[PDB]
Amino acid sequence: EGMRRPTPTVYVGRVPIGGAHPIAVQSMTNTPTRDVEATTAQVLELHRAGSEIVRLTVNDEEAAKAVPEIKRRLLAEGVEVPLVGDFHFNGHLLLRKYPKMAEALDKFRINPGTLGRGRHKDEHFAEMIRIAMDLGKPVRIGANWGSLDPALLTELMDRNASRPEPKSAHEVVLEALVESAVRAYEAALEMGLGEDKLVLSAKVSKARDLVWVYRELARRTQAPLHLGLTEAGMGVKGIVASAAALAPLLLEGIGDTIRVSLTPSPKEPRTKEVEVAQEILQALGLRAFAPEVTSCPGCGRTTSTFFQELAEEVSRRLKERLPEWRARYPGVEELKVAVMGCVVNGPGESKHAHIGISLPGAGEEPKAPVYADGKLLTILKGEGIAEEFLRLVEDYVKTRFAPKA
Amino acid sequence: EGMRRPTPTVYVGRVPIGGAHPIAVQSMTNTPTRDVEATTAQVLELHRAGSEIVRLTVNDEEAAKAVPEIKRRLLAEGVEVPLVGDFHFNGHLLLRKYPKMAEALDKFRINPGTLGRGRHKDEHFAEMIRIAMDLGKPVRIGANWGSLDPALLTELMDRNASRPEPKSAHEVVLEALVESAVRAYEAALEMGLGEDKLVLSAKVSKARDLVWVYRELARRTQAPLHLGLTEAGMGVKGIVASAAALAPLLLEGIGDTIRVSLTPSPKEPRTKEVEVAQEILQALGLRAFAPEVTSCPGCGRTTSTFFQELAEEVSRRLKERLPEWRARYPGVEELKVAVMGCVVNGPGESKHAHIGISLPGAGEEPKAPVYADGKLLTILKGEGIAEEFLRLVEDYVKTRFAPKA
Ligand SMILES: C[C@@]1(CO)OP(=O)(O)OP(=O)(O)OC[C@H]1O
Ligand SMILES: C[C@@]1(CO)OP(=O)(O)OP(=O)(O)OC[C@H]1O
Ligand code: SF4
Ligand code: SF4
Ligand SMILES: [Cl-]
Ligand SMILES: [Cl-]
Ligand SMILES: [Cl-]
Ligand SMILES: [Cl-]
Ligand SMILES: [K+]
Ligand SMILES: [K+]
Repeated sequence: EGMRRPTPTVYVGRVPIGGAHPIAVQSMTNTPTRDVEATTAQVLELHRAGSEIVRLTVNDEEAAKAVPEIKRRLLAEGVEVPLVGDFHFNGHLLLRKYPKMAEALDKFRINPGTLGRGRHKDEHFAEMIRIAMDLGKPVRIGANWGSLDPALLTELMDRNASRPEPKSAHEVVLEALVESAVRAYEAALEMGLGEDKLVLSAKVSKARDLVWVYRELARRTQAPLHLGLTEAGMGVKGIVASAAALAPLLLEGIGDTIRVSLTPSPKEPRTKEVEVAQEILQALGLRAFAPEVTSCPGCGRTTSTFFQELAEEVSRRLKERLPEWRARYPGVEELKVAVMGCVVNGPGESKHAHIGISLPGAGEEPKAPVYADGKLLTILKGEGIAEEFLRLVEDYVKTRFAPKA
Repeated sequence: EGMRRPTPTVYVGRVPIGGAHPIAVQSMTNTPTRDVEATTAQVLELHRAGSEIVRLTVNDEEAAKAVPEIKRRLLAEGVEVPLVGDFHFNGHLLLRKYPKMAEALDKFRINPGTLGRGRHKDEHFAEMIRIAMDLGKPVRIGANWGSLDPALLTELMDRNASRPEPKSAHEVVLEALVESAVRAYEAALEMGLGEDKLVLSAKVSKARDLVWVYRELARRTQAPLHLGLTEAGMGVKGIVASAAALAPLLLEGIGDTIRVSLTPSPKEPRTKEVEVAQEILQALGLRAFAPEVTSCPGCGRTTSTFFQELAEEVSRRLKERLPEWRARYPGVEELKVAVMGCVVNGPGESKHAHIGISLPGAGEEPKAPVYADGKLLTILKGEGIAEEFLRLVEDYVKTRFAPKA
């Protein structure tokens, strides 16, 4: 905001993807697809966490047979989340053999590096595109440098070698990835697949490379782009790498749906990737999913236990109130609340939030000004400052986000 | 890498900051500075975690008296980490009254919005600059939009109003922040402070604004820049916002030292901010601090418990081996290890790492190829695949990062 790269709109089920539409969050299950109970449950969990589209692997016949049942069960729950089928090597076979699965999916993902080789590859690709066209389904053509077509790389390495100034092998691999996606995009369009039925991706695992790749894809094609840093890994590394890779592109207006490719720790839920995706988009002002807290790090000017506990309590309370607030108070997802440690940046940061509190740091009288809408609202003192503040936030929301219209 | 914005070199103690030098990680204590034992311990903890420079608040007389003792104790431990003193409102008084503190610090931080007002402000600023010059200390002039000089904003709001096409109030606040830093920079230089003694910052709490601000600062000044998203907040939000704000600038070559402004949860250590800072710089290929793991998210094609546990074990083992490895094997900090869930992207991603393993996913024979230096090394099978792989990684490191020269 802004400006978005303009693109045609591609509907993935009821969710529109493209330049005129909010950037969508999506995620992918990790249960065996043949396990209908486990996969249905996880799709629900991911959707409830904020995944607007959910992808599942459709890797073998047993998975393919399961898809119509999963979709049936989701619909029985009144949940219309679009499902993307992830196909590799035998997608043409499964789509051919299981038309009920083909119809149940809301989008097909093809990888131009896992279609086979030679004219087998061309025919496999054409069959899947033909099936999509016949059913009116959209397709993501998704290249990944982990599965890059070796024949194409060879072609480009030779082209490069003849150049007056040849590029490194690494630059050529990135070129080939882009070329793999662009050639398949152009082929699909030439076969009759609509511009309203084509999404592209070309993922790599390092941020700097990803920025290069998606700038090229954005320039060379008109399609909405599925953006993600592939194989981002574990823990803080996976979170940081993902945000670092996506933000430069998103700030330039590139990307129409995102997925965060975290490796879960055994103890953490699959939904973490959805939480990260939401935070990336909200950090950049591109979506508003829920209220957020701006808080200083705290330093020697404030008492650490009190301040850290206050900031945590405020974050926890906003999370708890949200289901009620969403129902009563349109627009509350945009709420910004500040919790600040001392007079140095307290009042100023608080006056930039919708409502904020500045605690007394060292050398200050034990009172805590509260600011709302850019000016002083009141001053709190004594015990229970946390609870008094949260009541003020509650009152603030009731008034600022009152419905009607 | 690249290209860095060129800047003169500013030494903060023994650490050089500037375009010719690696981007430094720093952090700030949150213990009361007057508490010598607590603050000395935390500086050590932050330095041991990777903080190359450490800042502490010097907020009152009791803090000021403590600084020489903290520095003495650090030196007794053989630890030469540079200390930055953070001054607000009374910095001129503390530096005047406690020359031993002024000498003990390796850098002074001034905030042009916490100097006072009117010609008092000018004189306070001049006194601190004069003290730095006399002691040969460098200075960070650090503006923060949480403490923006109201007189300057008023000046610019009037300038804006007279324009043919006035900007929003928000754009003007950002303009004023930049102007506050630039005017103080130019004043300091005019007083005789060397270009080798001046670092600048101008922090705001939203990523998109920060990118704007630092692009302006980079254009209008020649100083090395201390880059950070101020008041980033808690949890995943704080991590993501910080990475999203910094990466666009770092990829453009802007920024010579960084600090990540996380609010700690009560149960998490202050060192988390250092871990995040390291991951941002390493994600962008600007520093190498330690080996890292590239791993897929896992999906229905692989068994989740086995794969997630393997990837975790590998990450844990690299962390455990690092102290030994650093001593024996120069350059090992650059090691990239892949752990992949199935044949779709396993081999290709693994061939982009120094060494990687591709597990058997569904429909594959129960064996696991290992790749090193871009080609197949061997194939593992049976129980104990994790341990066999880690021995191969150990052997790989011994050979690829052998010393000598
Ligand atoms: C499932 C895979 C298969 O190509 O999907 P992509 O969209 O290429 O990338 P990502 O979302 O990182 O998931 C892992 C990949 O293996
Ligand atoms: C300590 C403060 C004081 O201005 O320092 P800055 O460098 O402005 O910003 P940050 O590093 O986010 O720390 C919090 C600020 O209050
Ligand atoms: S606002 Fe005050 S307490 Fe918070 S980090 Fe800044 S100086 Fe320290
Ligand atoms: S590499 Fe295989 S197991 Fe890992 S996410 Fe990709 S398809 Fe799934
Ligand atoms: Cl997805
Ligand atoms: Cl999981
Ligand atoms: Cl710092
Ligand atoms: Cl802490
Ligand atoms: K898990
Ligand atoms: K803590």
